[PDB]
Amino acid sequence: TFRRLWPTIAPFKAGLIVAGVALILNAASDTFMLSLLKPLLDDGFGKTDRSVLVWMPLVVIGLMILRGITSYVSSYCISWVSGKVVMTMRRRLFGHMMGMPVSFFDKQSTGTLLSRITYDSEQVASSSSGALITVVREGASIIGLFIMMFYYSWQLSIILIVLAPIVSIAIRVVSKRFRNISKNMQNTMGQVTTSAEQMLKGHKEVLIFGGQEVETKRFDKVSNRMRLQGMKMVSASSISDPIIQLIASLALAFVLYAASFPSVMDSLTAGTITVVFSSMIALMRPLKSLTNVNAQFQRGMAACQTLFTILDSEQEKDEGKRVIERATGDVEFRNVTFTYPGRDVPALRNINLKIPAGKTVALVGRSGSGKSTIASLITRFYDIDEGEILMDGHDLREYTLASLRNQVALVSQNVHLFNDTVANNIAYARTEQYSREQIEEAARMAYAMDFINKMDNGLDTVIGENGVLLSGGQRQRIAIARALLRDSPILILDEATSALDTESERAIQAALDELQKNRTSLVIAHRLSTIEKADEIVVVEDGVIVERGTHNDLLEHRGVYAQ
Amino acid sequence: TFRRLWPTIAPFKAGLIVAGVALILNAASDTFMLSLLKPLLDDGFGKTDRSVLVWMPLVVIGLMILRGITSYVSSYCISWVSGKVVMTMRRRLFGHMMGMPVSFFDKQSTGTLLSRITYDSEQVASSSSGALITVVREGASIIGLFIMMFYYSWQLSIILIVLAPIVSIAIRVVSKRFRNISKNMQNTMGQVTTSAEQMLKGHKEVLIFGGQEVETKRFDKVSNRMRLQGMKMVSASSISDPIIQLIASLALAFVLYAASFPSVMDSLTAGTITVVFSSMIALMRPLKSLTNVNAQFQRGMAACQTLFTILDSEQEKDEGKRVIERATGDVEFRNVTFTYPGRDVPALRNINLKIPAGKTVALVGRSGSGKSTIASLITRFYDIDEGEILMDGHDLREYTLASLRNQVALVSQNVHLFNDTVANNIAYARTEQYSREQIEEAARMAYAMDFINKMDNGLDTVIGENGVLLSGGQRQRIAIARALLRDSPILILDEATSALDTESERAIQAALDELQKNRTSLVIAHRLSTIEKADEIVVVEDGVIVERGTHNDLLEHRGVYAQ
Repeated sequence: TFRRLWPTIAPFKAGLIVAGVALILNAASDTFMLSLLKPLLDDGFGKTDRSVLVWMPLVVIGLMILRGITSYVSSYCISWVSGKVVMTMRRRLFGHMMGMPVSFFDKQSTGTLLSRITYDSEQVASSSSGALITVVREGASIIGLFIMMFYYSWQLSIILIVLAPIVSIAIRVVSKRFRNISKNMQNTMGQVTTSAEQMLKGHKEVLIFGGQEVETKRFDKVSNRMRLQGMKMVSASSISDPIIQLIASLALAFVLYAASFPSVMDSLTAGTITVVFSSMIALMRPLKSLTNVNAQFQRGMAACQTLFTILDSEQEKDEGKRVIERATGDVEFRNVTFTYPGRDVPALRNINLKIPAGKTVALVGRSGSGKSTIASLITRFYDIDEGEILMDGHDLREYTLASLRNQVALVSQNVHLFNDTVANNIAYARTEQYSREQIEEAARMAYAMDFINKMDNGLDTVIGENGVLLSGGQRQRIAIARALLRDSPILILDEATSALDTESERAIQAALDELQKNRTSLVIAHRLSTIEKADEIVVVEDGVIVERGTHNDLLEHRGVYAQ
Repeated sequence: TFRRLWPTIAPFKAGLIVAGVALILNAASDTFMLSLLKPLLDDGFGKTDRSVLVWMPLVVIGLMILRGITSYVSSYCISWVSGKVVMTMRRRLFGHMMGMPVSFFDKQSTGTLLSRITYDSEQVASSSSGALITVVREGASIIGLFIMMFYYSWQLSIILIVLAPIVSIAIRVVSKRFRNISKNMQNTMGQVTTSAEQMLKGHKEVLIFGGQEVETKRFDKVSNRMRLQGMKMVSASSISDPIIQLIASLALAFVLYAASFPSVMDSLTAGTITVVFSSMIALMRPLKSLTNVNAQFQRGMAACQTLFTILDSEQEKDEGKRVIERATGDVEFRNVTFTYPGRDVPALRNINLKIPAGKTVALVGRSGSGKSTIASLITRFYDIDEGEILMDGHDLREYTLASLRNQVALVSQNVHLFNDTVANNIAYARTEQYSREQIEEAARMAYAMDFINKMDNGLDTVIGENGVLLSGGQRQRIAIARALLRDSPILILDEATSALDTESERAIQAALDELQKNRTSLVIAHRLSTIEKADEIVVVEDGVIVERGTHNDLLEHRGVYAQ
């Protein structure tokens, strides 16, 4: 997976290499601080000299200011590659998510989409850089310390080379056994954890049936099991490191025994042995991290693989041919066979529904099925499987999706509002073309200045981020204002307000009449007024046309005509 | 953090003190493993040849065995206190959670409650213990190291004890600047984070207007502002440790310059200076983790304040005094007024309603305004604001709440079955009273035994999560079985299910007719069959009884009676 991530990080190598050289110097400023111990004792408290000891406090600041300056440079210029290999791939994920079919947001992935761009994005540069802060730094501390051992005491360095790899495999095997036991139990605590959710959801039945005592008893039992596995998990966790320390001490003791087993040893000065022993203690942490540097790296790269799954999914079907400036004619349906993806029940049978030019087709307000779904096919939110839809007396498959949707203009109370200025919001992707000269008149005839004027900055104000939070009816009104860039052939109004707010419902009715003077329409009709104002109501229910005819026919065949 | 939580720890202190003595010994096995340097460098490689050095390996395993065993005992017997102050906390929370009214479950908490029962109670004894390991182990390592310095070098130990408070306050102020800078802009990170979320949620209206290009353009700059603030976060985070190391090196250099003078020279051997240099390095970690004690112990108990608020909330109004054995008498609603909690709109104004003895009253959900709310007052899910419900000629406020819920028995499609045996499930809190002789016969004439026989074990099988997974109608039939054994003198049914499943509707209707044989049964009638079989219909919407009389009077005043 790192193979595929490499092109994404490749142009941002300049920060990486500076991180890969400012960390080696961070490994050669911890193995060179220790070397000064040999001058400090052999030449400072052995051969008694002040000249050899007065520059020591100087060089134990220069090395440490180097440690600080290289640590900052590493943590920054590796944060810079962890700011241009997480930001660029965030931008790629967002640019691909916007194009992906809306069916994906229909419970293929519904709430994790933030975590799939924020946290799961961060764990490709907060725990893959942690495998290049450690492979280089702690993997160079080992090399530096071994170079020190060779330069000072080959006699004990050979012994370390014999032993330390054995300590490493010991560390790995005990860590692996602990990890197996830990992740074996993780499913167990998850299973006993969801049990409490199962009780908490049914607070209702728990209250109604005779008592909670039988429920409290079971909760007590599962809590006791929770604890008696949690303590076992901790015992497995906190015993791994003591055994590691003990086996590492076996090396520290075997070297000390080998420091006197022959007469060849014990000829080493105090400085050399103090340096050697200090180095052995400073070899523990890098050995432990170099073995652990396959956990972090593979965690990060598996999370990146899952991000790649999100990124690699099929784009929206972009095979349309004809660019429509205006579908001057009318929309027609023809034998459309559509099913909700992920389901088996067909959503719509063969439909041949005629919507005429310059008029409106209403729909049965409460069909119970296939009411809002039929509005989907004009906007190609979910593409049709078989059967065609005739834009302007021309098939929809022939039309580019952007071109298709430029024509359509949806309105509903559930309309999600953009968050830039009102001037941009009304003319989103059209601000340079449709200037405020149009937007002033649009807000005039929108009947929405009761909140745009009252906002006191309505001509230019941020409309989202919950900045103003116009109510849902006002969202419908400003949706009409959005459509008041006009020339939109199809006008889908969900009309699901169910609330005749004072003059606002009459306002949207008047604006609908204005948008019906020149443009077509296709409305879901719950309100009786629109049903009367409808021109040809092709009522459809249960995936099949049940009745066709204008208001007089619907009065003749009431069906569900009420109130 | 003011005189808090102690009695939940107090009986479980015998495991605590073993953690407070197995950690001091863990402080006295890191400050005593270092002291052995002086024998090694004076009596070992220094003056004396051998025969004392040969003991040093044997005591760098014994001290290390004591290090490992102490660590294991501390990490186990401190988790045992984290397994009798977590388990006790969870049990206290849960036991105070189902007696604590349903009104809390009306989205005062949606799904954070699992946080407050699992994670927010793990993080009381996972970061108060984590701030008691450090304030004892690394609060005794300082004492051990200072004892070592005093015993081995009186001269420069005074210098160190002068600098240490200076290093400590330096650490405190740099950490405070880091805290104030990092957490100042974390809310800015939240702001830029939600900016992607809002525009992702509205996948619609980004694609209908062809605003994908402007969308990516407006996302790119917020991603850039994400990166350019994350860089400042990580630079402020990783600049603290270098400055800390540099100021601590200022100490390591000042002491070394002090070591140069003749006054302290020739009183410190090679071993003495090495041990007081190794100890100086081993004081860095304890000193810098001790100042973070209040950065965990108040990152901790502050979180426990949420649990204490949950546990301090008001209990359910169990002020009833009259215990009811059988409630065969009819029920009265007497000028009852009620509001759904947190809402100014009256959910139910004055109502005077009759539930006759051995008879049924049906409700039709036309407006969907209080159809289900009126059911709740019968079980007193939400208490009555004013007015009375004379149940069997006596008010609910007199009736003890447990008995009150015993008399009633809700049965709706939204019945949350609970994981248990099917027999115990059928006799929830009554498995001792109702034996299998009752269960099998009730299930037989509950018309559910076909489903019980369909899965594996039947009369003793499990009804657990993701197990048998009875359908909606099936679990409704389980609920009628429950009421059948309990013989609930009051019965409530919602019938929110719309589709009448084969081999279920006739069984449901026969069971219902059994349930009005000698029992009162209020019903919410969505089925026309139940409407026609209803005995005394009173139709209630908009908080008051809008229509009266049986289906003949409902034919006189049709409304939606035709449908």
